[PDB]
Amino acid sequence: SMLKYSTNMLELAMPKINKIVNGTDLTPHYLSEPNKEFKIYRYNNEVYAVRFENDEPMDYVLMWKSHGRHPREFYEEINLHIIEQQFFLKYHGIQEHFVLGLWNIKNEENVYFYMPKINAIPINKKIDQPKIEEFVLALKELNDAGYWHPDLANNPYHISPQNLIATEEMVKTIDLDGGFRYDKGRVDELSRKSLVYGKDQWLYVYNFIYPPTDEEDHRIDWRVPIEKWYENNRDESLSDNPHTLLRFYHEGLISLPKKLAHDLHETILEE
Repeated sequence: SMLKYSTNMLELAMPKINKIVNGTDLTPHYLSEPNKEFKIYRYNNEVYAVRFENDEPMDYVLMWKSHGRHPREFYEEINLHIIEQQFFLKYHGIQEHFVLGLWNIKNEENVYFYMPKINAIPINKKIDQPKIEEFVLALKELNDAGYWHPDLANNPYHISPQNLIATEEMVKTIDLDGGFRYDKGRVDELSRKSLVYGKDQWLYVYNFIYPPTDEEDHRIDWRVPIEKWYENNRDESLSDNPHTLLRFYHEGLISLPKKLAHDLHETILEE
């Protein structure tokens, strides 16, 4: 009985990676036959990417919970980028804040991007503020790396509140059609602008939620001072100019997450 209880706990302590790779193999839906670095499995209604090296499973990441003429290889290269994004986020400790899908390439005549679904509720400013701050800082970490959400805050004048949700543990963002955006090297003005907006995306989300107010308690149109500064500092983001970010903050023109203001000040203190 203590015996039987020790036998149950032992079965449960089996390393999870071994259980995952004996699940349903979904790899042909997302990667082609001769690829040998990743396999994709569904284990107990959850879909995982597993990294391999010489037939041995090395690492795994949980991607989601289950319920225009390009070649298939074009989309498979994107999927390999997304899978590497998942592991990159895991070892930055922020992967759980993002619900990312993949291009389904099973049928060459019906290639489609699966946007994973979730059981979750909309966020609420008063109740969820600690989780909101935690998510916004995770998004800034992603933005700092040069990646951004394609439909959350395209610029200071755009917001998609429906793509933020809360579970009972945390706030996540969803519905990234085609995955993260990033710099592809184009030099037209719109791409130059989008790069700046992508670096500062987290700031737009935060000030949408917690907009600053003036001496009369009216909402400040924080978008105007920011857009004016972008105009006079082309190809420059506030996130890459922390001293300017903090000056806007202390003038009351933008809000910042408490921990970010703390950390930026402590860094400047020690330099």
